[PDB]
Amino acid sequence: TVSHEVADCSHLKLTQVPDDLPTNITVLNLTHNQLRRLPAANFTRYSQLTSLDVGFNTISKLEPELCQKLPMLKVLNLQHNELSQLSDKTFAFCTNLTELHLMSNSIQKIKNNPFVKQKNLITLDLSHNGLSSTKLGTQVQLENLQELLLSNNKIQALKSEELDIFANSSLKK
RNA sequence: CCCCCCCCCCCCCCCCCCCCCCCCCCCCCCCCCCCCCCCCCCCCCCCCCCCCCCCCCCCCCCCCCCCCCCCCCCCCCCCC
Ligand SMILES: *[C@@H]1O[C@H](CO)[C@@H](O[C@@H]2O[C@H](CO)[C@@H](O)[C@H](O)[C@H]2NC(C)=O)[C@H](O)[C@H]1NC(C)=O
Ligand SMILES: *[C@@H]1O[C@H](CO)[C@@H](O)[C@H](O)[C@H]1NC(C)=O
Repeated sequence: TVSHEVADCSHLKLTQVPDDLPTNITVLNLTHNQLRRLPAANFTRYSQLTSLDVGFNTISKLEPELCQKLPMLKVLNLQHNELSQLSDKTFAFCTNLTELHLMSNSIQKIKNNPFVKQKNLITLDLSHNGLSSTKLGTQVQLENLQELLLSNNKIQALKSEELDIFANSSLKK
């Protein structure tokens, strides 16, 4: 796992997050591994991560406290996992996120408000899920959102109310 | 009891590209052989023509000699 300013762990057969890395590491790439979970305790040492690419692993669920240990996290990639369920507290503490990638997670539906808390989010990706609607919330949030990816889902119609949460959003894509 | 999503490794097949290796064809150059045409040099051959030399033949010319025939002239002697 060679790392001078960015840490990469691609195809390293890793099952748990390594605990021997420089403290000032800002980028942690853990793609194509066997990470079952991402406990917050394993990320206590890393308090300066900006981008955490954990996609192409076997994560089934996360914990909100993980975002507590990463106050400066900007890019969070959860591509190709099985996080089929989300909660309103899942992304509450991740208030400085810019990119949130959730492609190919077999998510079936969005319940109440998983993205209300974050306000600086720029792009939200939800492609290759089982979503049958564009409903992502109830109130108006995602003020600064510019890109919304909803490709390869089960959406069959577009309704005005389902998009009402983007009243103050200038969707560039 | 039953699905789906990731990881490594092993493959199979179809394309692309790069390697050596070889084949066939072609090009460039050189060499060799053969054929055709042409030039140059030297030694000759045959024929024709011109000239020259030697020898010979025939004819003719000039001169000379010999013989024959013919003519003229001189001496001398007889006959009637
Ligand atoms: C973390 O590393 C992975 C693997 O290198 C990156 O994912 C993809 O890697 C493949 C193979 O090198 C590339 O062909 C893709 O282009 C990469 N994806 C993208 C979106 O470029 C992954 O991007 C890395 N993550 C970060 C945050 O750098
Ligand atoms: C955000 O949306 C609300 C409700 O529509 C509106 O009152 C408010 O003016 C919007 N904000 C901006 C900056 O336009």
